[PDB]
Parts: sequence; C-alpha cells; structure tokens
Amino acid sequence: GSAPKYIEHFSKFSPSPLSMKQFLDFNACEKTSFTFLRQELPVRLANIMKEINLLPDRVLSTPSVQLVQSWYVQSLLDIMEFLDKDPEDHRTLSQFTDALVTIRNRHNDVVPTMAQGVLEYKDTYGDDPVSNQNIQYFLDRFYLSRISIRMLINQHTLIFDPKHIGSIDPNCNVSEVVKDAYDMAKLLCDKYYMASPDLEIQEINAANSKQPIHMVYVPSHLYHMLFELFKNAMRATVESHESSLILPPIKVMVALGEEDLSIKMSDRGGGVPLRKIERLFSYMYSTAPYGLPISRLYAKYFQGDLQLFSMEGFGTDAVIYLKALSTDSVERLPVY
Ligand SMILES: CC(C)c1ccc(COc2ccc(CC(=O)NCCN)cc2Cl)cc1
Ligand SMILES: CCNC(=O)CN(C(=O)c1ccc(O)cc1O)c1ccc(OC)cc1
Ligand SMILES: [Mg+2]
Repeated sequence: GSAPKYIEHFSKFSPSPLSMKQFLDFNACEKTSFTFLRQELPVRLANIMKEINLLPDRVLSTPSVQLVQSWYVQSLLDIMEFLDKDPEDHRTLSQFTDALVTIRNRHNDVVPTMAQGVLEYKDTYGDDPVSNQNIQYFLDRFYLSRISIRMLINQHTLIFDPKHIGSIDPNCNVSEVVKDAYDMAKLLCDKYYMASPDLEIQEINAANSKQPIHMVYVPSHLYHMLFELFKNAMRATVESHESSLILPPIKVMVALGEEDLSIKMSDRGGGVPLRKIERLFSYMYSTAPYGLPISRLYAKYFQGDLQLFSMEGFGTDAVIYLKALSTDSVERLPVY
C-alpha cells in the first residue's frame, strides 16, 4: 500500500485555517467545496497522522492507537479515489457526499477509544507529571484537529443535501442556547437528584445597552460547552447543599464587548481548591475505569478560551470566551 507515502506527500502541506466569514460566504457551488475538500481533508488527516507516528513505541503500538490509525488510513484512501475524478459530473459529487458521511461515522468513537489508550498507559507506565504533559500536549492537538475535520465535513454534507448555514447560525441568540442547555441539564438533574437549582440570565450589551445579543457561531459547539458547565455546577450545587434547605441558583452573565463575547456561569457549589483545578482539565488525571478539556478545545477552535476560577468554601465561576466578530473567528489548527 501507498498509505505511508500519501501521508509523506500531504504532510508537506499546511492546513488552511478558514474564518467564520469565509465559511458563511460559501452556496458558492459544490464543485468548489468538492475540489477544495479533496485536497484539504487529506492534508489535515496526514498532518495529525504523522504526529501520531511521533509517539513512542510503547504508546504507538497499543490496540487503541493502532485502531484509530487504521480508521484515519481508510479515510485518506476513501478520499483518494476522488483525486482524478472530476466535477461537472454530478455522480462524482454525490458519491463524495456519501464518502464524507461514512468517514464521519467511522470516527464517532475516537474519544472513548483514545481515552482507553490513556487508561492502559496509566496502568502500564505510571501517572507521572511528565507523561501527563505529553498526553495533554498530544490530545489537545489531536482532538482539535479532529473537531475541524468534522467542521468541514458538516459544512459540506448539511448544505449540499435559508436561515442557517449548515452548523453555523448567523443570528445565534446566546441566551436562547444558554436556556436550552440549562433546561436539559435540569432534566438530568431532577432525575438523579430530584432537586435542581434555578437559572438567572443577565445580558450586558456594552455598545448597545438595550439590544438582545446575537453572534455568528456554531451553536451545537456552544450548546456542548454550556451543557457540561451546567452539569458540573448543578452537581456541585446540589451535593454541597444536601443538609441545607436553600438551593442557590446558577447565575449566568452574557457580556458583549468590542471584541469579546463572554459567558460567566457562577454557582455556589462549595468550590474546589486551587491545587485541584489543573486536574480537572487533565485527560489523564480525570480518567477512571467531553468533560471540561474537550469543551475547552471547542472554545479554542475559533480563537476563544474556557476558564475556571473557584473559591473553596463558596463556589466556582466558569467563563466561555468567544471572539465577537466573524473576522476574528479563525480556526486554530495544529500543524506538523
Ligand atoms: C493513546 C494516547 C492518548 C497517548 C497515551 C500515552 C502517551 C504518553 O506519551 C508520552 C509519555 C512519555 C514521553 C517521554 C519520552 O519518551 N520522550 C522521548 C522524546 N523526548 C513521551 C510521550 Cl509522547 C501519549 C499518548
Ligand atoms: C461537593 C460538590 N463539589 C463539587 O462537585 C466540586 N465541583 C465544582 O465546584 C465545580 C467544578 C467545575 C465546574 O465547572 C463547576 C463547579 O461547581 C466539581 C464539579 C464538577 C466536577 O466534574 C468532575 C468536579 C468538581
Ligand atoms: Mg484555568
């Protein structure tokens, strides 16, 4: 097979970061999505794949890793078939959309799969702080790559099967997403614990004090983040107040500045000591048999961040930082 040489060739290129604007203005035809994607997906696949091969042999050769490696190889090849094929012919384009579907689905399990490699590495070689920085280093990169691949694939399959533009909403009402996520967390909350804290939203539109706040974002990404955060702050809030009678609400503030859109979630769940805050964002230190770390990646993906500050004995604030303007929302992609 050619697999290694394909990887060699396409890993000389660099992934091409797109902006939400550049995403938005796409439909400027499938032909163009097609010809773009058949080059770029191979690039992004190759780049992470060569980085996977920089992993030391004791990691490199466990079942978990070798398993995802096989998936990425089959994908690269699945996409290969379409290099000499041409557009104008509408079955080329249709067979492609189908190929993009199969790939996305094949990869639905990378998270639990990799997570398994961390566990067998913990039990096999130790949980030292160095291993931890490499695992952290490698996975932050690996997942992020992975997210952007999905982003491309979803932009294609959804548009070339209007208010929305695929996975993007150009009029994303943030509190709308905040509540939905809240409502879903509460449901799970009311089931397991049969109590649940309330929600207070407040907006602060700096430039336009009385205007409801809208942005251009990918709302499922935003849902995902807010969801984990609500889960966590509910869980804490309940268990911290099980001998008490009052259950403190979860206050969220959504704030819009000249370049930031920022979302704080404040809970009175009894806090976490400074010492333990790193552990929460660590893939290794929070592995037992998404979480915060993956939700963070989503934040980073379009030049955002997601941060935590607690006060032990009281509560935790968690902040989602997003870029306010489509121009600033460029993809953050790892490169080899
Ligand atoms: C399966 C995935 C999650 C996984 C699980 C476990 C690991 C562990 O990765 C390590 C551990 C130790 C070292 C030191 C070393 O030998 N350095 C040599 C070069 N200085 C490097 C790496 Cl990349 C990575 C990825
Ligand atoms: C006594 C109850 N105490 C907590 O459960 C502490 N707890 C926090 O305080 C906390 C942490 C993260 C967060 O975004 C919000 C929080 O309130 C916490 C919540 C979720 C979590 O998942 C692993 C770990 C810790
Ligand atoms: Mg932090």
